[PDB]
Amino acid sequence: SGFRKMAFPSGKVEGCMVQVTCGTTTLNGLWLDDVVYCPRHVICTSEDMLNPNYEDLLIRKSNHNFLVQAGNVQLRVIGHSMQNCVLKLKVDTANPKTPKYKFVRIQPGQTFSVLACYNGSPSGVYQCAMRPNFTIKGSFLNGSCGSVGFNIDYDCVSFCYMHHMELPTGVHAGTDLEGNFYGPFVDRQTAQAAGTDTTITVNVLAWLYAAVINGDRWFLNRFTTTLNDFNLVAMKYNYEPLTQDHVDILGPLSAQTGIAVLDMCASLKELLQNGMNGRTILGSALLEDEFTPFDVVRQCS
Amino acid sequence: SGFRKMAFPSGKVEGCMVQVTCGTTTLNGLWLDDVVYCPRHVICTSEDMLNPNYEDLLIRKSNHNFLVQAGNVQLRVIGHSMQNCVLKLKVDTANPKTPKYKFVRIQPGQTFSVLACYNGSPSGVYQCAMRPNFTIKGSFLNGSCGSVGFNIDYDCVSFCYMHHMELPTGVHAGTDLEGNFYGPFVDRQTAQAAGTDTTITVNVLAWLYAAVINGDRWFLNRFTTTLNDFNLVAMKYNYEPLTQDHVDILGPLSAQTGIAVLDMCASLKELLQNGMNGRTILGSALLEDEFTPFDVVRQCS
Ligand SMILES: [Au+]
Ligand SMILES: [Au+]
Ligand SMILES: [Au+]
Ligand SMILES: [Au+]
Repeated sequence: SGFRKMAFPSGKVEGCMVQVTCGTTTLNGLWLDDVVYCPRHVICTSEDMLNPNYEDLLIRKSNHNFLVQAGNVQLRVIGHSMQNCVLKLKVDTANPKTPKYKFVRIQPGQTFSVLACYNGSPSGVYQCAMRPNFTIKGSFLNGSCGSVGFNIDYDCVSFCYMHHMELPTGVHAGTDLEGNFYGPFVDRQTAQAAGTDTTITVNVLAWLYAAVINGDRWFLNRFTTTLNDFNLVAMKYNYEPLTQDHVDILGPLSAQTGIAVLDMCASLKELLQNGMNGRTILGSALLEDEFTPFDVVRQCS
Repeated sequence: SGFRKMAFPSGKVEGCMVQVTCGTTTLNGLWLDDVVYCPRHVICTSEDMLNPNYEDLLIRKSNHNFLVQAGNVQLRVIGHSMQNCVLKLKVDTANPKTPKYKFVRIQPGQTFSVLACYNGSPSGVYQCAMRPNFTIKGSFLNGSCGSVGFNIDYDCVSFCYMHHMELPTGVHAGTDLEGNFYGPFVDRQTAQAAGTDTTITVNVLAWLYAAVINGDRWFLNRFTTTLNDFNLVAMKYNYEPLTQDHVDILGPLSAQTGIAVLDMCASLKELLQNGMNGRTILGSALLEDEFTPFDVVRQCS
């Protein structure tokens, strides 16, 4: 038993982490097959980030202006293009540690594991979720740009995130592996702000379902509610409207615990309305919303 | 910026995770050089765990009774011995993915990263700390025995934990890599109980120091205190007595933030005496004690 914030094993991705330098800037790259992926703001200076015309800056860059390093082996670049907000550096030698992988754009509320990197070397790994306002609450210091977020489906590595920005509000923003930012963020140093961060309601319910299987049951009450009436309370506390799809995904958890998803929403309703009285659930004194319904069945099975 | 519960990259240890089967029981092993390490309760049945005479059970086991598997390559065992509560299975072929490593017995309060494993395959990775009562609060389902806890010092892998037991109270107990249990626990299914779990006071202070560098400062007050007077309050709330050594280890954090460690203990004193008023610190609604003073400088640098 036991329940803990878990991240996928990062070994498959450590073999793809290289260091990319362009002029004076250094960041991390992702080395799959004979291409290296990295944020396109590597071709920028600190003054450039004020307002960078990225195409004009790329006019000045040649193939030898990109120093890709994989430890003590230097990669030779033989082609470079700009796909949205990433740079596709084509190299002459394919990565021998390339795993089975796809490029996936995850949905809001979904989770992924992040491998924090600096100068192409892995530093740590932690679990992260895409907030409804398309930001993430991570750990990213200077030089962490190019670090990736991924999911591991048995053999496949579903890359979904690449770090680009830290907003002046403390949170982080980034793109998928095709270069498209998550949310209305640009790779430019300006005054950007994410929306009102809401809570992934379907994720809170799955976390409460994990608490029942572990022994934490004090929050179980004797009430029920309706999907509409629970959405009125959810909307009041800045929670995501719970849909019928969310109800179905919680099906296996509802069947295994014997607690209907509407009874669980009634217990969550009272937690939102009465707080926690100073108690904890699964070692947390607040409601955790960074475990998907699949994350709970992954650890409980 | 940002602060998150981080674990070391697990790739170096995934290359050492094999599957060990003895008769009907299956668990995980650790493959370094030409030896495989695993819990000695692999030679036990479910009835045996009631009260197992381990030496007598090992009399009946031969070298071929140990099936070590590393994916689709079977390892040939040519020697087996019992070191305390682990089994040293000597194999004829050395692990090519062996990293630089030592066997370390960590102190109470220290942290390490755990790679959860089942049938020799890695499942996830999470950060864990050795509680003062020598238990850990982890995620361990059936078949997770043999999973390891480790620290990565640049190149070296400091293995420190191997999982053995889940106590009837929900927590987990295990041994170092030399076979000695952490705490007064035996590898037998009986009524074992850890002591009164206290809080790693030096770790809470380092976490509060990390909060200052990130923007969370509301808990900063205008008080100071003495080491003795703070220990009276700490002892009341089941906290670890803070020593002068703890004060020195917090030195770099105290100097970088400009806040003396006794002023920080005064702020922590009021949090223990006034609670949190419903606020949070670094996204947590309670006091986190599973970040060492070195874990904070590791992420902030
Ligand atoms: Au960066
Ligand atoms: Au695939
Ligand atoms: Au086990
Ligand atoms: Au070493």
